[PDB]
Amino acid sequence: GIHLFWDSRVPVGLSRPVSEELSAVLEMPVSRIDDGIFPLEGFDPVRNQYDAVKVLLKLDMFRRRMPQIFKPADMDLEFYNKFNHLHEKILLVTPGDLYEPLADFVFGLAYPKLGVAIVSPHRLQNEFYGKYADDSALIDRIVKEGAHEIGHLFGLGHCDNPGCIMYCPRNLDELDRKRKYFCGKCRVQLN
Ligand SMILES: [Fe+3]
Ligand SMILES: [Zn+2]
Repeated sequence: GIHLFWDSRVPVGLSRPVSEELSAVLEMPVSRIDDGIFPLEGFDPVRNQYDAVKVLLKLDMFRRRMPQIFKPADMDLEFYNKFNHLHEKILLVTPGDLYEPLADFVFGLAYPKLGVAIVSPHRLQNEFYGKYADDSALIDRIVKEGAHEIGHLFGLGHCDNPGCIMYCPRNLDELDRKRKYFCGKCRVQLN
């Protein structure tokens, strides 16, 4: 299953549309959790950013500890304990600004081996750039970078086609040029 864990500090009114467009572009059912925060880990005071690798490990631990949330009713509890990362993929939508060791920042990150991914609207929001709110733009961006990260969870790498969801954006302008679209090469792999 695919679970959108929407940190409620991100405007929860955007939750449902993001969930529905993620589901359409992935062509897969996506369940929405948007009634709670996910306190982040691995904060770096000099950077003023959070280590996304640590958050992702914490996310796996949370899933394993929370059968009552993520385990399908028809799934044995012991099977879930061993295999939750194969079956219940999670995308965390967090307000925190993210980095990884090799990068000044990231819009998101995936840990394919543990079936967990993360996207941060912190640099996707118009407001980060001193521009007025634009809910549709923010939905567009989260969907595109969210489907990207989730694609990784299914084994896809970065794509060369700049309009494809799997393309890796260097900046916000490149991200906005991506379309809600998996190219031919990527759809075959994703299937
Ligand atoms: Fe592609
Ligand atoms: Zn990527």
